[PDB]
Amino acid sequence: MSMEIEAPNANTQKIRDCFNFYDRDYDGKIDVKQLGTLIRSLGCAPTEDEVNSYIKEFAIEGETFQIEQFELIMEREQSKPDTREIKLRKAFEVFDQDKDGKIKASDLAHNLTTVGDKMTKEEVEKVFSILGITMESDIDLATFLKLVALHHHHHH
Ligand SMILES: [Ca+2]
Ligand SMILES: [Ca+2]
Repeated sequence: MSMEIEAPNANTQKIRDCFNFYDRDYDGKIDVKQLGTLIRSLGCAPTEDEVNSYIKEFAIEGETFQIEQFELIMEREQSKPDTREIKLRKAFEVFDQDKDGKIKASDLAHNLTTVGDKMTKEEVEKVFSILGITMESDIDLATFLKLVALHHHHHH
């Protein structure tokens, strides 16, 4: 019984796809093995530990019933991009929603303000040292690497 809830469709649909994929049997029930069948077919995660981690965190589990479907419903979320991928991206995402782990020079210092690091001529100065890219160059995974790896500061 819905109650005026738009919500995303791209993900909501994905779950149904993978769900009916293995549930095609039409048994009406779901086991702990079926939930992994999907990820095992496409190879989403490396080991069941991943899916089991999030799922287990949900609450509890058993042998087989039907509620197992939650695995997919949450999978679409747990699988989504988050701080888990990058630390810096986390601070940016807080302000710049468009943040996708990489942005130009404009958005770079734009979302940076969120991280509370104050990326000045210094930050960029070194960026061209390790990353080997000028200030007029968008940042990427490699960028966060040379940064997180650098490990510097001067505020305390
Ligand atoms: Ca089934
Ligand atoms: Ca962006």
